[PDB]
Amino acid sequence: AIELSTDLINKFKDMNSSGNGRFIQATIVDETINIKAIEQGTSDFDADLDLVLKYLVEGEPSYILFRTETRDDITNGYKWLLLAYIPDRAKVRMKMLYSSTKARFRTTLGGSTFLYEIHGTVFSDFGKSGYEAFLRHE
Amino acid sequence: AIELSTDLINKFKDMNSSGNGRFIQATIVDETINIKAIEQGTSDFDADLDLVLKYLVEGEPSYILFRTETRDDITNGYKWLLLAYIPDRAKVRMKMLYSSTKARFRTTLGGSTFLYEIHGTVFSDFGKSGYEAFLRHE
Repeated sequence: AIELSTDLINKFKDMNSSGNGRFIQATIVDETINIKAIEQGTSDFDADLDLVLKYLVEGEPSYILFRTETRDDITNGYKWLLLAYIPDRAKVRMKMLYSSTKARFRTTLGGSTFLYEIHGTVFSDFGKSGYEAFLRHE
Repeated sequence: AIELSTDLINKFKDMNSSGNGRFIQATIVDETINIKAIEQGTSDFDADLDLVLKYLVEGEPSYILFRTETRDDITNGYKWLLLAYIPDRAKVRMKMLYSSTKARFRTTLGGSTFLYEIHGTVFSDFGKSGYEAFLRHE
């Protein structure tokens, strides 16, 4: 199966333990999930949700590991959101690979890590508006 | 929670109401944010941004509450910058403490206080050149 890259695990654990950034965008490259981009963000979780919209590329699946304001006692870090942008027009092989590989985050980083896993197919499924819409139906 | 010291609150409110002084450097000691240093500065906001580089200590996290010349109608005072110097070589515990505590300033001093929150990890993220770099990235 596709595994998280060592670099992605290291950067995640660093951001989780240090609280010193907001999100990591990752894509499947070669045999691994690799860092695509890192957003420092701010102390404002709500404002930072909208920064995701600047990193998504229409029609290209990507993951965003988005740090919440809730601490995780188990890891002495934070709870996260797993945002999976898997647009419907992506080829079936790529949609199946991104959909099936979602589970690798909790298995690799720990079951306490993710408060929510949010599957979206359009940019408007994300940002602050998209998050509030997800919460209304979770 | 981590709370601002009474001395820090009072000095901030005095500088906000009088315009007497340019910035306060603050550090977290016990569970309190304390004054580390005060810079009187000048009438030149732009030039005074470089004075921050004289107070940062390489590898030691600190905050700078930096008074702008922009009016805050809400407080009959000024808009401020929250500069957070959180270098990567700081202990994970200290990076987490300084990262997680950023929001305490707006919560305590008032939501209208800060024009911008600027996170940096190296001296070149600050000064006049670092502020211009922040503004250019918007």
